Amino acid sequence: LPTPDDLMRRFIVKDTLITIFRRHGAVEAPTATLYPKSSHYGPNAVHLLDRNGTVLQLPFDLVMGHARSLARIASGPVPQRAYSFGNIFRDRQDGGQPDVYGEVDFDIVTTDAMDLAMKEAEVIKVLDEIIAAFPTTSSTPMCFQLGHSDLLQLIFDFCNVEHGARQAAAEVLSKLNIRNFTWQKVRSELRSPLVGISATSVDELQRFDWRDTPTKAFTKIRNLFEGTEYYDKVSSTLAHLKEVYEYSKKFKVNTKIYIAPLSSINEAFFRGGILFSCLYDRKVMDVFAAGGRYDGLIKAHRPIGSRFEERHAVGFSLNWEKQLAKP
Repeated sequence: LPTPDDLMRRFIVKDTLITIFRRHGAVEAPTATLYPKSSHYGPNAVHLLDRNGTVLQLPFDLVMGHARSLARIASGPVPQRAYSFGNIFRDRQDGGQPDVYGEVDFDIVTTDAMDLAMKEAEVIKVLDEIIAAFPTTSSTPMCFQLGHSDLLQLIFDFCNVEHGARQAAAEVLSKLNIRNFTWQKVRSELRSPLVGISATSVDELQRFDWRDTPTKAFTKIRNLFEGTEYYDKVSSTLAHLKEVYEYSKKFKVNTKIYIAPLSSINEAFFRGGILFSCLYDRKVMDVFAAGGRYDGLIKAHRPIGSRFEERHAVGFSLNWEKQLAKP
């Protein structure tokens, strides 16, 4: 049972987020609700609170709130820089709050392919401004952790992890070093018959369980791949990450930026583009927000025999009610 102050604080937090988005040139896009699938292979629906009340059926593996953005992109044109409030449906009898849209999705959607890294850096800068605006995040140490879906897939190739086991492996690795989910628990879950990754493959993956500043991390990844076919296959990804880092320096991002090669949050959604998480940089880490580039999904689930204007999107999703209005 909340106090009136709790509701007022939630309102004020929402207004502050809206203000930060305004002052960065973004505009509001339709509010959306994600209705989860009822069977494993059944679709996930998204309801947009737009002119038509459009409902879109999404693939069975898109169970994460950021899927709402894909729905918007599938429904029609979207603004270049947009934010949209949303939630995931939970039954009222099971503690759902249907009139609280406690999540927000921020996305930059372009039609040109020439400045993808720049747009990703811009999204990171927006996240930097968000953390700067709130006492919960501005007084405690925070960090950004960057990776790339191509880098993760190449690591899986190097460690001889068979496909069809990589989704479960990415889901497990998305928990690494978060809320005391140490590498020992990661290994125990990866070797379990549910995931069934071999002991040698896990031992090889352990060589990528670290984070570092970009230059050192790039040399480390190269040295790990030296003498194998993956040394050359990785260059383009590393160059892209370097470009993102340089643009982030140009945009004067204050939060520290690490390269974490095993970054995996929502990798299925962001295949194959940059992945980034904004975390509380503490003894026990926790995730503040996550995002990445999801051109691949946009291209794959476009509305087939008709030619389409290729559209690129990078963005993040943040459970702002959980992180900013509960304290």
